[PDB]
Amino acid sequence: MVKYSREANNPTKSSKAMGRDLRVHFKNTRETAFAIRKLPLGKAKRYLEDVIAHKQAIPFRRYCGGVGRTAQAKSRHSNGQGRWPAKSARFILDLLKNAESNAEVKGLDVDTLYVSHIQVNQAQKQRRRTYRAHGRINPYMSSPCHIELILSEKEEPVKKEPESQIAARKA
RNA sequence: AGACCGAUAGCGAACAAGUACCGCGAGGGAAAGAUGAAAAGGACUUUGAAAAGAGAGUCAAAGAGUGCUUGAAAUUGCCGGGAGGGAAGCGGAUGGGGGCCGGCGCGCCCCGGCCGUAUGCGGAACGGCUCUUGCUGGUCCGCCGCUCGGCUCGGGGCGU
RNA sequence: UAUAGGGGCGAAAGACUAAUCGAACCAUCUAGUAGCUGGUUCCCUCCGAAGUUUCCCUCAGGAUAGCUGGAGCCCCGA
RNA sequence: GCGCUGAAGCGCGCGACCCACACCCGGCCAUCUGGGCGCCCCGAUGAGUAGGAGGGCGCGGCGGCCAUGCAAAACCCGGGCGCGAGCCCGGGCGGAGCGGCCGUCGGUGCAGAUCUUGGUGGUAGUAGCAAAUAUUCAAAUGAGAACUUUGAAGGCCGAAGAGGAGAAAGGUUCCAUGUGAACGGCACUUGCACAUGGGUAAGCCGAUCCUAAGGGAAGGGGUAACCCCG
RNA sequence: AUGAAUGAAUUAACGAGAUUCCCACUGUCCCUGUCUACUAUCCAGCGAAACCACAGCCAAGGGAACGGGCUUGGCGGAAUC
RNA sequence: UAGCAUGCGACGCCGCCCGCCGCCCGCCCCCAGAGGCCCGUGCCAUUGGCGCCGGUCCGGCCGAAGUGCCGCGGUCGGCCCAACGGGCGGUGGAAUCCUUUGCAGACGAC
Repeated sequence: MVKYSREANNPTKSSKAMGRDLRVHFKNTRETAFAIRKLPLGKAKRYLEDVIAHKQAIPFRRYCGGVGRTAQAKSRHSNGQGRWPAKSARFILDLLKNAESNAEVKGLDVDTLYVSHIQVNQAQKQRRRTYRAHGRINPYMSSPCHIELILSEKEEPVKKEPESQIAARKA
């Protein structure tokens, strides 16, 4: 959550974080959401720390065009495209760090949960242009991007407690 | 002043406008309005690479929070419904299922309740007509007397 | 630092006169003018075309009938 | 098309079937026949570009009549009517204006015009950021360091593919300190980005004085005059 | 359809002028190879335009006589580099 | 040479499976030049005394897979759910990555 996109949940159960108008590749930064995506805080961090490291790639389900492929897909099995876009990843890390912290302040459990909701939208595009040969003028602009992160005290443990009707086992 | 225009319109110009900007120069020349009743214009605390974020506070309203009334379209994300990795297309039409949703009395009898006209009183719009004028014919109300009855909202039974 | 627009300058190519030259650029006349191309925005009804003929510096147009259609007025025709 | 062959070919006869919006039949819309009480009914014909002729819908401001409004207009979603142009309602939003009838006005209706303007998607996380081979190892500082700064190592520049002094031109770009939204086609702690301060000192350098193609001031005269020769 | 200052002929020197021959030489060629460099490719970062009424299989046929799409036939597991 | 996406076989088979069954919830809907239950209550449907078919134990023939059938001795049964499934429940027995490389190689793959 912030002054809002799809929040939907409860304040007690969840924590909220947002990035605003970051200038990063929009297409790389969405995907970064798709892959994580239902997941813990600490594992996400480990996954992203891995991403920069080039340990784990972030699935490029949309976005094709010549991406570098199939080094591994890992989770997504195989699947050809993948890169490890470090800058968008670093920005998701500060977002997870905001969210984690907010969760902590709230008194949210160290155990507490997974990423209920992440979206990514193209905030705007910053304007800009560079001059070209033959007297012609071509825009080079940057895309601002907003990312919303919803942390929720239902998801990690909702999925343990109505894991019910045959269920629990690990436990 | 106005059957003018109302922010792509009206002047080029509602504002910092012949401004910003272009051309050696003559000359050319935009885009540019609106928080709120009141600044009450976001303390205090946590966090953070930065901004920002979280939580809270003000107000009828903050998706009223600063190019801040409303907030379409074109578009993006997430998500919901329909569908799906073996069968062919002007993307509709036509038929069918699924998905979604708004809408929802009569006849008779007994009890309770209320009132009554005809005639005498007492007040009054009317009428056919005549049309100077006049004659017969209204209706309801106010409310007592004298006979002699009905209605309506509900309840209970029966038959339709 | 001269020479300025049918003028200049040219060892003359129609070369060159601020990215513009078989006549610079600017602003104006000016909303030129186009028998040519394009476009011209709400519903319905009754009837429903012409692509032919003469004239015309006339044939990518005009013109005048021919073909149409409405609105009124009247009561034959194969 | 598969594709048949004493036929699913061909011909001569034949029987039954199929098949349109045609034709019939049922119910209904215009015009016309007309009829009958502002309204009802009988039957016929009835595609349509250019297009004539006629009835109607919607816009905006005006007047007379007639309302609506503390929850109006607008928007979004659906419900109802109307062939229909279009009318109407319900929910949410919005948070102040809005209609209807008649009679008028008219910057009065778009999908289009290599239409204008604005916004926005795909193109795409794609092209470019490639020829002097130029940095590398330690370290400083910093929230952050491949590109800021120190040292070492290694090169490159040579009439200046990167030395010194200057003309024009720029126009404060210089120095210092502090930053980092934008720039630098990337990072940035850096900078010729941003902000604030500060610096240029002439008797003996140059301007300045002179005069050179010429700009010419000065008759007279063309030219209204601008303007031009002398 | 040559021809004399619309110049004729002729001609040494000169020429990034037009044509031809020889020697020298050689990868132009027989006939291609290996190799360097920078690209390419992949990674982080930065990040564009043209263009876009249109879904987007082939063989035939048809049609304003040059079909990605009608018509009949035949094929196609998507997506991605 | 290519070729299981002709919608194939075989071999080898494994943080909890699955072999055999109680109880319930969805989809299609015979062989064959003619043939295919003895005494009862009860409108029904339920429900009770008591030769020919249907799962079965154990095995063979087309079968060479998928796939089926048919018999010597007996047992649970008669005169809903086959081909699929979807569970509440009882009893019972691996690979990608990684790291270093290549016979391989633009990435991925091998």
